[PDB]
Amino acid sequence: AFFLFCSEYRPKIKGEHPGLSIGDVAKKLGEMWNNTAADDKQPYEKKAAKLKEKY
DNA sequence: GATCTGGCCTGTCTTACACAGTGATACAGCCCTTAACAAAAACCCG
Repeated sequence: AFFLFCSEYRPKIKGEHPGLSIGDVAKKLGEMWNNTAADDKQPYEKKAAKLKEKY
């Protein structure tokens, strides 16, 4: 569920910060998705499951 | 009857056209870092 949350927060991260490296940005997004509650990634996980079922 | 001529073959003879090869440029595929979920299998006891 954290993968779709990271994918959805990547544009927010690029808007809040200019971005220096994709690796550090991805690490920070993963750390944030792990520190936040699991309910925050529920619609993201639902959209990921929908995209997996459609493809 | 002998001579000149239009038409059907025939062996070349130039050609345009399809490729051929090359250094440099441009797309176009493989790892990277979290990660919570998504699957494939081998083996074992019920």
